[PDB]
Amino acid sequence: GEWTILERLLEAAVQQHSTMIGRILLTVVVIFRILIVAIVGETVYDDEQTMFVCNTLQPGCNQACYDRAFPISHIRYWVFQIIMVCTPSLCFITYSVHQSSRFYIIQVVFRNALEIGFLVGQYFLYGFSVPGLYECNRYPCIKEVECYVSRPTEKTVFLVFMFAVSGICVVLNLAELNHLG
Amino acid sequence: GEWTILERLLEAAVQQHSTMIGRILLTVVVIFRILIVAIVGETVYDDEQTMFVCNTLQPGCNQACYDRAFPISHIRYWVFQIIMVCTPSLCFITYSVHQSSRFYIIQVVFRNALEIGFLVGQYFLYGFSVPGLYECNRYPCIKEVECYVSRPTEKTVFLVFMFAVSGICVVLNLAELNHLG
Amino acid sequence: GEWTILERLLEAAVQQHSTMIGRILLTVVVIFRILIVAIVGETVYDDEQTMFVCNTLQPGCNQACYDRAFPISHIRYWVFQIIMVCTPSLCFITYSVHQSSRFYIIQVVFRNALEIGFLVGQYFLYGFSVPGLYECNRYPCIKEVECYVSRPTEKTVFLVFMFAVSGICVVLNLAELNHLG
Amino acid sequence: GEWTILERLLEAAVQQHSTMIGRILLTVVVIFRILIVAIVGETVYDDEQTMFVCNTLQPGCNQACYDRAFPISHIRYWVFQIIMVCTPSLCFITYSVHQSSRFYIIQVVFRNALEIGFLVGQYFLYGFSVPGLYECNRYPCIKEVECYVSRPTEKTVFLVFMFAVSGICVVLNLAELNHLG
Amino acid sequence: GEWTILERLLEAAVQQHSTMIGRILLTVVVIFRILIVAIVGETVYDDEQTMFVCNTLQPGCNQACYDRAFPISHIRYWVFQIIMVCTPSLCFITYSVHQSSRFYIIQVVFRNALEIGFLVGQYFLYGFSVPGLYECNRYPCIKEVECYVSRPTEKTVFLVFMFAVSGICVVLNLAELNHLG
Amino acid sequence: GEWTILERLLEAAVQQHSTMIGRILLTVVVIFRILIVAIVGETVYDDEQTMFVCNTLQPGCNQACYDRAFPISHIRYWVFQIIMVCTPSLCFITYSVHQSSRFYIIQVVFRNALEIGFLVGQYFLYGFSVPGLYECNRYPCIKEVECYVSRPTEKTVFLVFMFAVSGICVVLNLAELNHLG
Amino acid sequence: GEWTILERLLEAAVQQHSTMIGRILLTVVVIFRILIVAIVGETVYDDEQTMFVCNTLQPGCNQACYDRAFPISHIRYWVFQIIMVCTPSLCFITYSVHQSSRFYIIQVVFRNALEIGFLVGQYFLYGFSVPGLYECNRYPCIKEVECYVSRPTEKTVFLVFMFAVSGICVVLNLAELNHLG
Amino acid sequence: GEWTILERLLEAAVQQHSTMIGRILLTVVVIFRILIVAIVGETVYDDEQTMFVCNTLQPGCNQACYDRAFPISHIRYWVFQIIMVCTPSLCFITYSVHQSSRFYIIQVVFRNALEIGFLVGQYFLYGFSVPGLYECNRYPCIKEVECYVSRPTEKTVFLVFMFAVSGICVVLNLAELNHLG
Amino acid sequence: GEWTILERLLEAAVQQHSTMIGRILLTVVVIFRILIVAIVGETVYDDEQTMFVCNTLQPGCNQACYDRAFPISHIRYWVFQIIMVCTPSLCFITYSVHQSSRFYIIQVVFRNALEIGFLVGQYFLYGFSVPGLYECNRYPCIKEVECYVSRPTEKTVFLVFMFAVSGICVVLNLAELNHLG
Amino acid sequence: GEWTILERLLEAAVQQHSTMIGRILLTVVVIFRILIVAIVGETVYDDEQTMFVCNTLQPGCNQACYDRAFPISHIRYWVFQIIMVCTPSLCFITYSVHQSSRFYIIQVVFRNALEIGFLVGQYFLYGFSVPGLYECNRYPCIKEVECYVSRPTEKTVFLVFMFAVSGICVVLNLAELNHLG
Amino acid sequence: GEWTILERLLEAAVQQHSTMIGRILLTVVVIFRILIVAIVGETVYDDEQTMFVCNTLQPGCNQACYDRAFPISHIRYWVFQIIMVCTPSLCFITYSVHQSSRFYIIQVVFRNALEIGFLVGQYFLYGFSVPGLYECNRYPCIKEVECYVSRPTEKTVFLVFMFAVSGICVVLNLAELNHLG
Repeated sequence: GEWTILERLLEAAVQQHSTMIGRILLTVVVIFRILIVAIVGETVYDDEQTMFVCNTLQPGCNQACYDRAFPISHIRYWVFQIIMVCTPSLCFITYSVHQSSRFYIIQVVFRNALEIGFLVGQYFLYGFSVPGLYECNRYPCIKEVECYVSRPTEKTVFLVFMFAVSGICVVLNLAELNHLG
Repeated sequence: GEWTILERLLEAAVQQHSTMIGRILLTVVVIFRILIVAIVGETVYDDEQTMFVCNTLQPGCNQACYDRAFPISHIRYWVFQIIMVCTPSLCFITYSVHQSSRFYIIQVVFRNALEIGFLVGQYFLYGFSVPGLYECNRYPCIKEVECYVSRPTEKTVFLVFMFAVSGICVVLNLAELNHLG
Repeated sequence: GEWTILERLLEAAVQQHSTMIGRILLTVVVIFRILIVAIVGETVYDDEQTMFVCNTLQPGCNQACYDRAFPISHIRYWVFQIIMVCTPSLCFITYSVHQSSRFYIIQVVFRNALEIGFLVGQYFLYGFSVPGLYECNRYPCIKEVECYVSRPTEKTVFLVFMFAVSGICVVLNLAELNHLG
Repeated sequence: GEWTILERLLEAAVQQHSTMIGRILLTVVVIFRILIVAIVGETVYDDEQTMFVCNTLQPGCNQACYDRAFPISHIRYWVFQIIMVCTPSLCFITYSVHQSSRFYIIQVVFRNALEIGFLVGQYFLYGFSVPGLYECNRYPCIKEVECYVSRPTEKTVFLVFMFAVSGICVVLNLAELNHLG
Repeated sequence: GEWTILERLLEAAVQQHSTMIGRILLTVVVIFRILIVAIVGETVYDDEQTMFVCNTLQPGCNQACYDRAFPISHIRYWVFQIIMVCTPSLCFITYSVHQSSRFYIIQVVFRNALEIGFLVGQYFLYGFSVPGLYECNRYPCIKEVECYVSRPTEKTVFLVFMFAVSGICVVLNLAELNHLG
Repeated sequence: GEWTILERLLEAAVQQHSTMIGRILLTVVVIFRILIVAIVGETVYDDEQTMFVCNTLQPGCNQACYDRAFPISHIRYWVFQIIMVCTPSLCFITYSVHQSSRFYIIQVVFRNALEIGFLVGQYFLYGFSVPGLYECNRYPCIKEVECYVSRPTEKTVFLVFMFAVSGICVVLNLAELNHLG
Repeated sequence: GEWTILERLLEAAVQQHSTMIGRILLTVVVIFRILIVAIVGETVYDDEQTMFVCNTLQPGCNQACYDRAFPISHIRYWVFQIIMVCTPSLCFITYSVHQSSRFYIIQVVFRNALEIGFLVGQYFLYGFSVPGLYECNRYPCIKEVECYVSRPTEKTVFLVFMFAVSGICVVLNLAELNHLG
Repeated sequence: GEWTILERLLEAAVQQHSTMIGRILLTVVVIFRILIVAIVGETVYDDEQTMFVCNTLQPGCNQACYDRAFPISHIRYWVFQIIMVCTPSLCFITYSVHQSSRFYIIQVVFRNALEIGFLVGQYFLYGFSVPGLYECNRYPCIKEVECYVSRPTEKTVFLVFMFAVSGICVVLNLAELNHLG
Repeated sequence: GEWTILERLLEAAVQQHSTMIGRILLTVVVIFRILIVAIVGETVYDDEQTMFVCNTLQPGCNQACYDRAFPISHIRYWVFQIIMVCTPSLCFITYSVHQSSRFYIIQVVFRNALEIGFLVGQYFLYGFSVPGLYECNRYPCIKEVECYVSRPTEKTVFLVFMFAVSGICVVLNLAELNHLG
Repeated sequence: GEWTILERLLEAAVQQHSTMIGRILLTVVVIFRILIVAIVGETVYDDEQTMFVCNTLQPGCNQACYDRAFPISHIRYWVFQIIMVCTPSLCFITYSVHQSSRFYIIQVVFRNALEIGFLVGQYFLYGFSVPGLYECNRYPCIKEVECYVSRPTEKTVFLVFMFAVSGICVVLNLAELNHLG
Repeated sequence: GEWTILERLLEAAVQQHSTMIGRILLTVVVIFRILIVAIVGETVYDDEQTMFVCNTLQPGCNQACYDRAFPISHIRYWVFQIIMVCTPSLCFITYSVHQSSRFYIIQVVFRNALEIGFLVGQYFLYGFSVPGLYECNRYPCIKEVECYVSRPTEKTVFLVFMFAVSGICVVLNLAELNHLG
């Protein structure tokens, strides 16, 4: 979508005083999250429902089994996570005009809570792999039927990579949280 | 669409004197509404009519039942709401060149009325969930037929999130309205 | 399309002296016409001919009945109207370099004539609603056949909204015309 | 396509001394040609071959009859004409750095020749209307078959409008040519 | 694609001292190559494989005969040629920071070699016309089958135009090469 | 995708002191990798799964055999490689604000390791050619079936070109590594 | 069907005393009616509903329009007529065992009434020709549609032939009725 | 089927002494029942399930609604009735070899009971007409659907004719029953 | 059909006194006409309309062009001819019971007239060959279309054979007519 | 099939001395078994596999589930039973020519054993009803699928009727077996 | 077809005096030709054109290639041969009534000529095998295409068997011809 609005909002939010860990965390967020989702990830999840098939003759069973197997797309969860993680750093724009280190501590606390919450939610929603087969027993499908997934190896690679990057950002958040004391 | 024109119009409209509540409300509007609709929401409602199916052989029944089940798309209602809510803040551009706190009070009154109107209209148009089945008895369909919806869980998540954000902005509007007295 | 070229052309054309009514009219044109057509209206008329169906087996009858029912799309009529209405305000760029209130009066007269002409043409071309059924008796169709329309409720809402906005701009044009005398 | 490169090239080419007729001609070219082709015309010719059908069972006859009926699309002829017409005004950029009214006369002569050539070529290639039926007797089609066209009324409106605008620019070119003597 | 990055790279590479022939060559390259490929040529080759058909029932024969008839698309060959031709002029950016007429001679020699190489390669790859029929005897097709091409007249016009423009740039390159001696 | 964000990030990262080999390497990376992937390569891999066919009647065998034959698309591997290779040069932005030749040596070591790793991984993932046939024995396919690939000659040309460019950048990296000693 | 049962029933019913006209009538009935219907007519009306088509997409309209156009098949009307006409001659078997010229007169009266009734009914049911087109406005068909008939020339020949034979048998019946007085 | 076996069985069963009413009843049974069912009725009910259609996409709903609308075919009910009615007259063959008017009375009583039972059962199973539409709400059909019948006018004619013939045979049976006393 | 009824009718009609030519003619009629039509010819014309195809998409054009190309099937014309030719020999059954050489002369005259009439009608209806292509310009077909015939070589062989046999029977009829004088 | 050969074989086998029970049993066998199977039952089981459908996309699953649900057709089991039951009565033809009450006792014993064996086998093979749904888990079907049966009510009526008739013949066989002692 | 008419004609033609070789030849003709063609051969050639397929998309190419590969069906050639071979033995019926060993010699000469002619014609028409593939280059087929045959092994067995039987009958005919001298 419109990633340049977020770019220009983030350029005015990086004028805040930050520590070494905070700048390393912003570098990891800018490179390993925004550039990869905004360039590479969009096209992978383009034909997810078009190339999703089930072995049946029942109308409406493809929609039911696709919605049951993929309640939320990976790419939209990652975009929402990117937006939510950068919110505490975007509240500096609002806070600066109010004055024209307590805020920094509050930002660190909120950022750690968001990073851990999203990492745990990513583990519970998806897991670690995307298999190539699905078993569906949802109405209007008759008993259990079998369905086939589009590009499962290339979505397992994104899941593993994203989980690794989120774990890195969680470690840096806890490092800075310990640094403040 | 062309969100950068709205961005440049909003950059020239935030030069007005504002209170703390007004800046918190603008931050919530910029982050939780514009960035999410302009980046995430567009692709969700892309194959809404393509992946909408009904169990019939009657030509024209898909068009009738899709138009009866989704009179207006969620994404267009939200974009229209975003445009209408920011209108009182966009009338500052016109008002400033006229002079080259009564206006602020009028803006607050109009903004509260718009936020409450859109929140109530969102409740009456859609509700709180998007089910995965629809029952249709509209011409040219013969008696009642059953139709299936595309991505219902992922549209229920957007409805609930948008309702929560609109309720937050309504609370901030009433807070500032009480603040003025 | 390329709406930023029109934005940059309109930024250099709003440097002209204007009255209160002229600035209110420019605000209505910028917000209620350009931002809505350039963001919301494009996707509504995307599958107009793809999701247009007729109850027949005759090749070429869909093309004939779609062209007979929708001679010109609504969105292109509105874009052309937007371009034509802003032409008198775009002739200021050409007129300013010539000198390096008669022009203002001529602009007001032409703008009123264009606004009234387009409003009447919109009434005669389309009407007030888009029905969900069409009756077609055009070659190569055999006698009369029935055809079904895509998203009729959501195109009736745009027609009614656009007619209301055009009536507002006509009232403001006649207000300024009376103001000059 | 990339219309902003042409916009930035044309901003550096309008720094040349020009007469009243030359500025009126540039205004007509900028508004009635570039803004309409770059915004409105692209989507009209999008499903020209997808929604082109013939009444036959012969493979390859649709491709043959579409290529015989529309050798070159209208939109590409107009874009090429726009590029070629503005070339003499784009040679000022090259000529200015050479010096760091003979050129103006040469430009006027070439511009008149190009405008008349393109107007006559548009008359011979297309005509004045786009009919809704076509008769085809090209291999691999068996004898003569009948084919149906997509959006013929809306392409007749563009042809008539473009011919009117090109005639206006030809009249202004001959006016300036007579003015120089 | 992203033609504005190439535009901004070329704006910083035209600050080099150049002769009259070198500026005429840059004008021909900018207008007759970049503006035409980046605006007009992209849509012509959009449905090249979708609207390519063969008269057979064998699965996989369309892919084999399309790959045998069009090993590389015209538009990608032209884009690669545009990028490669402008490389010697893009090495000025790297060379200028090194110093903070031998280079000019080396650039002219390399540019002439590239222009002649691409012109000869275009002659050997494609020829002068795109016919509307193809004869294919490639596996998995059974013996020889016949295939039909999409928009052959409109691709013959581009081939002839591009060959003419490349011949013009070759003549200007040899003119400057003779000028240096 | 959004290549202009990477362009603006790379403009602020080329302000570092560099040697002759480092500037030649940056020129090769900017021209032969970024401009080609961001302009030419995107459209080649657009219909890779749509135009992938197998000779069977089994539902779900196309998805299984496409995922087994192309675990990761070439274009996404190249984009990821481009992002990862430029990371050491993007850590200069973070390092510069820390101070407001050891870093240069560390950057060279990491850049050499990344270039060699990606070149070897490209050899093991893909090879040197893309054949036009595939043999598949993956569930749900019955025993072994044969599948056909889309545009194999035009993807072999990209593989060979990309391998040549990566070998050039590896040679320049080892040249600079030897230069430092 | 089982025509040999009727043959053996008719062999035992021709043992009655008869006049010259009665034997000529039995010869015409045996040859021109039974042998033609039982050998030639069965295959003509075999694909009457299979090869009956209408120009519509409405399910169930073929059944409605075939039943409206051909309420009773010609061949079954003729077989029923053959059975009914020979009934008075088959009542001799029952009457002969009762005795083990009044009956003959009663038979002649009944046979004349049956022959005239069937000839008039054949005129009112069918007419004189079977056209090749039909116009249908029966539910579930939408307004009027057009339908096409199978073998109309070959069913017109049977209608004309059967009407001629029935008129011959009516003339012979009235000849014998006058003969008795 | 094999009607000649029944013919030869009935030839050996008509050697019994009979009254006038019994011979008139045998004549009505032989002519109006056996000859019509064995010649005319077989082909009418040939495509009853092939030309039975319902307006749905559900597999198995045609079988369910055809079995619910026509539990037993008319032609098989009539053949079974013909076989059962002639059984008392076929018990004479068995009774005659036993001896090598009490039996006649028992036969008359049983024949009257069978004729009345079959006439009442025909009224309760079918009725008096075969409509051209059916409403079905049987599993697996979703709610109620509408189905269309093949040749309804020509099956109404057979029902009415068969009911008239059965009423005639019932009147003759009661006449003979009264005759015996 | 029921050829055994005609066999048993012909066994009782060959008891008439006949000459040598009359017995040779009856032998040719029995062998070369009845045995070939009743055994071989029925299956040839079984899929005449099922395997008749035309190159069009127009509903109802197959029925129109089949009825125009084959107004009456060959096999039914031959069966009717066989029945009509043997009628004078079947009038002996009726004439013999009347008496319980003038008749023979009348029979010969009528038989000669029938044989010559049918031979000439066969020449005018069909000709001498059945081609494999047909050109049709009958409604609802659009202009002229081309249609393909089923088993044309095997129907040309029957036409030539039947014409030869009919010419033989005509020569024998004229031989006997001359013999009588 | 050829039921007249069995009729003529049974006419020469009923010349044996028999008791009252044996003649009643032969009457029940001739009427309630042979006439019903040879006339009525053949057409019921004609489209058993054509109108058998399953809800799947797997090739070969219809054949597997039809063979699993109906291992042997009812009509062929009944025909085989009819042939086997009448064998002891057909051994009289062979035994009579050998001589040109011990045999009668042996025949009764064998006939009782066959009747009881077939009745028990009919109970174990089929049961008492034919349901309208079937559940299938046979290869190549994926897990369990559901299949639909053709004419289940009309096959339940035949099963119940045949079981009743076979029970009657078993009672008569045991009556005669007790009679002999 | 009607083989019983030929049976009854042959029963009245075997009353002629014959030698040992003539009776052995009649036994071979009756058993190895008539019983096999009239029982076994009819069903083999039932789906010859239905199960004949070609690898093309051209309408009408199946009819052309089937008629070119099988100009006359095997079964009809054999039936015609059977009828023609038995003609000399059927002329005895006509010759016997003329008298109420010269004829026998003439019959033997004609029978030998017919047997040898048909055997040679069978060799030239068909050959010795029926292959499973066919190569067709007949209009409307494009160049050469490949077609597949139904039941080729089972038609090769009939060809070889029929050729062996015809050779046996030719040897017996020459044996009797030599016997007469």
